[PDB]
Amino acid sequence: EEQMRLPSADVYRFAEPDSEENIIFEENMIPIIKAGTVIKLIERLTYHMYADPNFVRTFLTTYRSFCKPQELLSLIIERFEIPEPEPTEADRIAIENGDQPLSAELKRFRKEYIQPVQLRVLNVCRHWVEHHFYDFERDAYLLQRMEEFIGTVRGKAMKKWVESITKIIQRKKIAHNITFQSSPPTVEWHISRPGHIETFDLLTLHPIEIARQLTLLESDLYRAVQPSELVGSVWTKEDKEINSPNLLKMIRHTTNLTLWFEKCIVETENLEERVAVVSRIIEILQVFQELNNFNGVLEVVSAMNSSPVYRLDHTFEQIPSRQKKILEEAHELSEDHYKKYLAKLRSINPPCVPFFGIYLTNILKTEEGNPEVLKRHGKELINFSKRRKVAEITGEIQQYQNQPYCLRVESDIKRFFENLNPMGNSMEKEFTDYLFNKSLEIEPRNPKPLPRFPKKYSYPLKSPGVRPS
Ligand SMILES: COc1cc2nc(C)nc(N[C@H](C)c3cc(N)cc(C(F)(F)F)c3)c2cc1O[C@H]1CCOC1
Repeated sequence: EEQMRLPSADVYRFAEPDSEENIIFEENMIPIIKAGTVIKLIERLTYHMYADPNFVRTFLTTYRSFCKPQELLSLIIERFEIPEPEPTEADRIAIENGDQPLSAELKRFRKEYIQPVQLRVLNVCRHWVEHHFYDFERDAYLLQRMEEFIGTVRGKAMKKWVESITKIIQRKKIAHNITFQSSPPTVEWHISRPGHIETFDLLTLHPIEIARQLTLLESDLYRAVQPSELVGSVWTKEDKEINSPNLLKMIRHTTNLTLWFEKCIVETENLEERVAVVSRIIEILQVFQELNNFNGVLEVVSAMNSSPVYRLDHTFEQIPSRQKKILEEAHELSEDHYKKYLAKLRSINPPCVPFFGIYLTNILKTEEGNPEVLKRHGKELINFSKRRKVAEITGEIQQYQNQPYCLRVESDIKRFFENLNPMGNSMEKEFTDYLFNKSLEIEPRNPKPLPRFPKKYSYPLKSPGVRPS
């Protein structure tokens, strides 16, 4: 007798029937949700007929783009507190008479509807604290509410779920063990002597160590980005937003490093010195490549491709062809929508730092022109399919967040790279305009004579090379 009698929607909001006004499924693609109201999404999230692990994962990764953590907690609590449908007139008559009605439909509602749903709400809670504990770290009150809620749950079966959720919450509160599979190589130094932080610069630190420390820094920044940080947040990447601290830190780093390489190049007006700077940056790229740090490789490429750097024909004329080949092949990684890059990424062995920029590009492509909502019969439905497509892209990022580099952190170098601010107080566009004008100054366009500039560095320009000592 499949369909059951449910409480009315005036006492239980999840009891409203499915219609085109509140839920749409995909066809020619378990029914896959294309769109729906938040109420309908939450109902299907904790659906009585079957388990939906894929929808639970996707919803919990993407829900902040259409619903607040606090609102979500209210809705699942609401979903949990199921009223019983009022007795039928026939059942109520048996009660008048002092009799006990069979209550077949009531027993069945408890069994096939109340228990599967309450259980699925608890599974959602468990998945929530395990994979998205950061929601609770950012909002202490959210965690108070969750703890208070699970503490009111009664029943033996259910109490195993409450125990699991409690266990997780404790493990997450307690929680950085670092495991070297092999013995890390000796830290490399060049002109700047260890601890002499005031002299730290592009040419004074060892090319090898710059590349190792930037790889460690970028590996940590990449590993700290949660999938959910990339959902409904792509056009405000640079803004300090509560759902995206690690996304912001990663992008800031990439921007600062790329603009720093550029600055180091165009602010070195002496040709011989500028050639040494460019050559050193290609050396850092070589070491990035041997470290499988594709994020670093592509940061060097973006810098070498920027309008201020790309036009420096006299600088690049003095670069060894072996170095030019390296940079030329590094550019080819990005051609045909990163075709060669994806081939290398998928063929190399870990520790690696995947190029992060590509995920932002693809998420932007997926979200561009993709409606936030669908409108049916004047009502609004959340476009869940848009959220699902972003989640498929973010799922890829996770697979390369599990191997530590066998490399020793150098605290002073690390701090130097963490504190890079090439822009000063300038905005990016204006700074790049300034860099472009500096490019014109150091290498005037054809009619104009090539001026010769004073040296700004008094230390050897010769590189120690990319081979360990
Ligand atoms: C059709 O566009 C492009 C084709 C390119 N093809 C290749 C083989 N490499 C490129 N760049 C590498 C990173 C490079 C840069 C510099 N500065 C010097 C070298 C070299 F080693 F050769 F000297 C190599 C290219 C950049 C392109 O376009 C960019 C610049 C304008 O806007 C977008």
